[PDB]
Amino acid sequence: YPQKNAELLSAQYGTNLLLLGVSVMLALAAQSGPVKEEHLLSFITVLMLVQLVWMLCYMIRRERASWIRGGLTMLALLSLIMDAFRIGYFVGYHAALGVYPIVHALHTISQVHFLWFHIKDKKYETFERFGVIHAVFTNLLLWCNGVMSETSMFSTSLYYLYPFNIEYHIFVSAMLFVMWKNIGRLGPLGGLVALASSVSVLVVYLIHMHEAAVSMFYYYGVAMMACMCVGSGTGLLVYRMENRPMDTNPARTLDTELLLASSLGSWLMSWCSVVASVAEAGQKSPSFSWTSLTYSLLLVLEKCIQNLFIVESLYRGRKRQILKNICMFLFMCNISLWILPAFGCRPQYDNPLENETFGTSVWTTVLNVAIPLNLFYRMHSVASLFEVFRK
Amino acid sequence: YPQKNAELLSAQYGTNLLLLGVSVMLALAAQSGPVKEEHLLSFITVLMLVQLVWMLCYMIRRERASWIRGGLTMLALLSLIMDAFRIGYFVGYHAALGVYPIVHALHTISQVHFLWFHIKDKKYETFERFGVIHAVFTNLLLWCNGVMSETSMFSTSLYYLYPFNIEYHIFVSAMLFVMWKNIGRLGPLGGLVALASSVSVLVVYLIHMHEAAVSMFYYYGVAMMACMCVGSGTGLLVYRMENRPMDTNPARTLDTELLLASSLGSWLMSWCSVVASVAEAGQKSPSFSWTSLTYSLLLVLEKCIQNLFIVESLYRGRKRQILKNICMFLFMCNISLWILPAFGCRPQYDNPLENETFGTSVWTTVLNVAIPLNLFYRMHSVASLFEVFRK
Ligand SMILES: CC(C)CCC[C@@H](C)[C@H]1CC[C@H]2[C@@H]3CC=C4C[C@@H](OC(=O)CCC(=O)O)CC[C@]4(C)[C@H]3CC[C@]12C
Ligand SMILES: CC(C)CCC[C@@H](C)[C@H]1CC[C@H]2[C@@H]3CC=C4C[C@@H](OC(=O)CCC(=O)O)CC[C@]4(C)[C@H]3CC[C@]12C
Ligand SMILES: CC(C)CCC[C@@H](C)[C@H]1CC[C@H]2[C@@H]3CC=C4C[C@@H](OC(=O)CCC(=O)O)CC[C@]4(C)[C@H]3CC[C@]12C
Ligand SMILES: CC(C)CCC[C@@H](C)[C@H]1CC[C@H]2[C@@H]3CC=C4C[C@@H](OC(=O)CCC(=O)O)CC[C@]4(C)[C@H]3CC[C@]12C
Ligand SMILES: CC(C)CCC[C@@H](C)[C@H]1CC[C@H]2[C@@H]3CC=C4C[C@@H](O)CC[C@]4(C)[C@H]3CC[C@]12C
Ligand SMILES: CC(C)CCC[C@@H](C)[C@H]1CC[C@H]2[C@@H]3CC=C4C[C@@H](O)CC[C@]4(C)[C@H]3CC[C@]12C
Ligand SMILES: CC(C)CCC[C@@H](C)[C@H]1CC[C@H]2[C@@H]3CC=C4C[C@@H](O)CC[C@]4(C)[C@H]3CC[C@]12C
Ligand SMILES: CC(C)CCC[C@@H](C)[C@H]1CC[C@H]2[C@@H]3CC=C4C[C@@H](O)CC[C@]4(C)[C@H]3CC[C@]12C
Ligand SMILES: CC(C)CCC[C@@H](C)[C@H]1CC[C@H]2[C@@H]3CC=C4C[C@@H](O)CC[C@]4(C)[C@H]3CC[C@]12C
Ligand SMILES: CC(C)CCC[C@@H](C)[C@H]1CC[C@H]2[C@@H]3CC=C4C[C@@H](O)CC[C@]4(C)[C@H]3CC[C@]12C
Ligand SMILES: C=C(C)COc1ccccc1NC(=O)c1[nH]cnc1C
Ligand SMILES: C=C(C)COc1ccccc1NC(=O)c1[nH]cnc1C
Ligand SMILES: C=C(C)COc1ccccc1NC(=O)c1[nH]cnc1C
Ligand SMILES: C=C(C)COc1ccccc1NC(=O)c1[nH]cnc1C
Repeated sequence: YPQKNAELLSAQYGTNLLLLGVSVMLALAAQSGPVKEEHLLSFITVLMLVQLVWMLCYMIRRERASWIRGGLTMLALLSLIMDAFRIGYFVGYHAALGVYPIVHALHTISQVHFLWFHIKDKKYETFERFGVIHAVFTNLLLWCNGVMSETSMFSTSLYYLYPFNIEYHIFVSAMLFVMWKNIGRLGPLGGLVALASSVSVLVVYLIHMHEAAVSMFYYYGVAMMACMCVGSGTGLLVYRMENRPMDTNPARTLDTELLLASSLGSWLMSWCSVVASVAEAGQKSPSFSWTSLTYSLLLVLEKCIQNLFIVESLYRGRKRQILKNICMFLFMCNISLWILPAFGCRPQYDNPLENETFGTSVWTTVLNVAIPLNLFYRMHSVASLFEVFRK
Repeated sequence: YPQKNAELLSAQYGTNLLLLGVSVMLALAAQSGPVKEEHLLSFITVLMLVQLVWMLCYMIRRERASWIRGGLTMLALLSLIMDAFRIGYFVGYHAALGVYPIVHALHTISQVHFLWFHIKDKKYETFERFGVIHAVFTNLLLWCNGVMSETSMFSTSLYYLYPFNIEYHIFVSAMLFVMWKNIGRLGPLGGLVALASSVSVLVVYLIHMHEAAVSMFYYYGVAMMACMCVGSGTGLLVYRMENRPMDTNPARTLDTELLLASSLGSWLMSWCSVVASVAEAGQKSPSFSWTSLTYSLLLVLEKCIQNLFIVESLYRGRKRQILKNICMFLFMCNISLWILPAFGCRPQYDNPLENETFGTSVWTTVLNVAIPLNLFYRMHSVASLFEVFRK
């Protein structure tokens, strides 16, 4: 069977799968069509079952860097803890919402065991193509279901565990698509101050009275992003002074594309905040404050300059010390900016300004898309910054 | 200035431009936010003005195949006729809706004159990068505005001219993105029967009483897509019999990717129709008919087999006659299937089944995304089929 024929048919089957899923979600979004949620959950359950059957055959036939695998395993284990909580709820409160968690837990176990023990190889190329493309778009549809459906201890625990589930499904979908295309072919002192201020702000918030806490969160974010922009810009300036060939790797290219694709969520969130801020300021209202406009423009500019710095640092006496201290300072700053959203410091959802401009559903869906991508971006940047720091 | 630095900053600026536009459209979609339509029209007017300023500088500094250019010129001239109609309306019925049509007409004139007389070149690479990426995302935002806002003779003419405007903006955006990435680097008898039946069905419909006309449209489409699937499949079978190396071009790759990206609209439309059909059939209702389910599954399968055939025909005595007659038959069938939507035979919008399942706004937006892409697909396939027919 010709290779191109399969590279094309696999892609068409996968795209049709995604568009059928999107069609069912559109029928659901209406809320007056016959299509109800349990039909979507059943569709995705069938799409997870087929993938389990495929991976089972694959493991039957197969018998006859670490940063991305450890990240996938830890996000899959958080997703599994969430599923265990959902199975416990179902058992206590007893149809499709009981059978979904169990096929989801089996799907995550099989998918971790597959990603870990996968071997690149040759006779079975159509099988691998159609199965990886099924896995990619089943994980995308699961990401979409999570983003659309999240709009005693069973309510307090999901709040903390949903971002990692959504981030797990988009991440594994990205890695599986990357695997499809290739078938058949002083700085420490500042860093510590950053970590301490982060953990403090988080404890303060989660103990909380509350408006002062969110104000403290925004002031922290603004100061942190300003000093980060300064660090990355000084790194770029030291690069521009020391004119070097700036030439030469698939891994480096994947890293660049992931680093720039993980920022779409935060950029959308920042531009929604800026649009709401200027719209409300047009009314000549007392509500307009410059700590949300500044914090959003600094979000945009900080992740732009950081992306530029990391990419220029990967494709490339006092300059060596200056780059070491800049890389360590940004390492610790990105850790400090990852700990806040991860540990429940997500105060954006209750913002009354973007809830009144965009509506509660649109704002919470934008945040559900953005905050998981933000966590991924921050920790991918931490990995890239350590890799730069070692060179 | 390093090249990568610019390839990256251009992409980040363009992505931020797109996300700011999407944020303004989200603020508009709510319908209760301060953001009203004239603010979007003004944003896009600024984004067209900046592009005109860029192209003016570019033409100042520059002094010191044909299928895709003729297609762009003819779709730009239809868009210009639409803009002339809008300027005439404004003049008769007299703020932002008057200044938008005129900057849009200037933008289309400048953009045609730019695409025609563009030269690949070297000192000014950052300028070209930032300007082509501005053009790509300004054309995308114009596509989005058209798709979202279309949801005496000034009402009858836009109905016929809007699909070509939307198709023009997505097409020119695609070509400009393709231009960005490369900076600094018997069958005739059946075919005639097809053409005659098309023109007949169209005249019948536009003269119309009406339910029989839409039924005739669906029966025509079903028979035509069945015989097309048979033709493409027989071509693929003749290929599979004659085992050939099936090896070896940038143009061929662009053609394949455009041919498969133009089908997303039709596939989404077909899967929405299938989801609505099975949802209504679940109620055990008398409305369920198999001429909409069949016509949708045939849409999906026909464009899959056609894509496969064209791609296998580009990357590659009675077999030669059989392939000539198959290519000519599909040439004329795709012309017959392009003439119906182009000349006003668009009966999908008034479908009560997908209007009740998905809602009128979601269905009309899905059709506004799909029917322009469908026209592009059909005529791109006609071009590819003639190119195959000559070899
Ligand atoms: C591989 C690439 C495309 C990245 C993955 C992203 C997609 C999976 C996204 C892109 C656009 C998304 C769609 C865009 C908007 C909608 C409409 C939304 O419903 C409404 O807006 C309801 C409208 C109403 O209020 O009536 C439901 C989700 C859906 C289908 C989204 C589902 C997920 C999609 C396909
Ligand atoms: C994952 C990477 C590769 C791409 C991310 C691109 C995002 C900018 C896209 C993808 C999904 C999109 C969302 C898909 C669906 C929705 C829900 C939609 O609102 C509803 O569905 C509510 C309807 C109602 O309340 O009646 C508003 C737009 C939004 C947030 C979309 C905004 C644009 C998003 C976030
Ligand atoms: C370069 C690639 C991404 C192709 C180009 C496609 C994008 C320009 C599309 C993909 C998803 C689209 C968005 C997905 C859904 C929405 C939500 C829609 O508003 C609602 O659904 C309102 C929700 C409600 O009812 O409350 C307005 C358009 C918007 C922002 C879309 C704008 C155009 C987007 C960004
Ligand atoms: C152009 C190529 C490269 C990609 C095409 C992908 C499409 C499948 C995406 C892009 C734009 C998306 C649309 C963007 C916005 C909308 C409008 C949205 O409905 C509303 O905004 C209505 C809100 C209301 O009525 O309150 C429903 C989903 C839909 C049609 C989205 C469905 C998925 C679409 C067609
Ligand atoms: C080892 C790696 C993967 C980290 C694991 C973190 C685990 C231990 C975390 C993640 C989410 C957490 C839960 C989130 C919230 C609640 C609800 C509260 O009323 C009791 C504690 C409980 C139930 C937490 C227990 C600890 C928990 C399960
Ligand atoms: C609604 C969302 C999806 C809008 C954004 C879609 C498009 C414009 C985005 C999505 C991801 C983006 C890519 C992500 C990363 C890279 C690698 C970088 O070295 C050059 C730019 C490039 C190649 C980007 C180009 C623009 C891009 C393709
Ligand atoms: C691997 C990483 C990402 C795991 C992160 C797990 C985080 C979210 C977990 C670890 C310990 C957890 C806390 C443990 C106990 C409590 C006390 C309880 O009364 C409220 C929830 C709260 C405050 C939990 C919140 C979530 C928490 C901070
Ligand atoms: C030369 C190429 C680009 C094709 C051009 C086609 C032109 C001539 C077509 C496209 C749309 C057409 C218009 C669409 C509908 C109407 C409204 C009707 O009440 C009078 C005729 C009028 C005003 C048409 C005149 C002819 C028209 C302008
Ligand atoms: C809502 C819409 C955008 C969903 C679809 C998005 C993704 C999955 C689609 C959009 C366009 C698609 C590409 C279009 C064309 C080609 C060239 C072909 O030789 C291999 C598949 C490939 C490379 C497709 C892969 C899947 C793809 C990237
Ligand atoms: C280059 C190609 C795509 C141009 C296509 C232009 C098409 C849409 C134009 C050409 C001539 C036009 C027709 C000319 C005259 C009339 C009679 C009028 O009472 C109703 C509109 C109607 C029936 C027009 C409909 C649109 C039309 C068919
Ligand atoms: C030991 C570890 C790296 C795990 O730390 C985590 C804990 C929870 C969630 C995610 C991650 N890690 C990541 O996401 C990561 N690391 C590098 N690249 C990515 C994408
Ligand atoms: C991190 C993300 C937002 C994931 O985005 C995706 C979503 C669905 C499918 C694929 C991808 N990512 C990619 O394909 C990619 N990223 C880098 N290099 C490639 C080839
Ligand atoms: C002489 C012509 C080709 C023009 O015919 C048209 C008329 C109206 C609208 C579009 C087109 N042509 C196309 O769209 C085309 N041709 C090849 N590739 C594409 C994308
Ligand atoms: C025909 C379309 C649906 C256009 O889709 C787009 C929309 C916005 C920007 C770019 C593209 N198309 C591409 O980038 C493309 N198509 C083929 N090869 C490339 C490199």
